[PDB]
Amino acid sequence: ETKMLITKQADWARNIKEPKAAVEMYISAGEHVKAIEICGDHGWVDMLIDIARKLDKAEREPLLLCATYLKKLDSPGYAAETYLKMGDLKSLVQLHVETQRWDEAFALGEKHPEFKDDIYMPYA
Repeated sequence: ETKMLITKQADWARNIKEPKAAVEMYISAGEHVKAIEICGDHGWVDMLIDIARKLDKAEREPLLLCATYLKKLDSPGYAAETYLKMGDLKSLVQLHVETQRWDEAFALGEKHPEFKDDIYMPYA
C-alpha cells in the first residue's frame, strides 16, 4: 500500500515535468524500470550510474537496460563496467569490439578464451 502511494506520487511528479524528484522516488519505490526509462529519456548519466551501481546483481534485466542506456549515451566505459559487474562478459567483449578497444578486448578474451574466439575474428 505504501508502494502504491509512492508510485502515484512519483508518476505525478513526472507528469508536472519535474523528472528529478520523479526519478528520486521511483528509486525509493523499487520501480527501477520506470526510473531507468525516465533517466534514459533525459539522458542523465549521473543518476543512471548511481542506480546501476546500487542495483541488485540479480536484477539482470534492469542492469542490462542500464548498460544499454550507458552505451547509447556517451559512456561506453560505464556500460562496460556495468556489464562486468552483472556478469555478462560475452556482451562485455562485444562492447569492446563495438567501442574499438582492441587491446582491452584481447585481454578480456585472454581471460575468457571463448570470448576471444568469438569476438577476435572481427578484429582479424
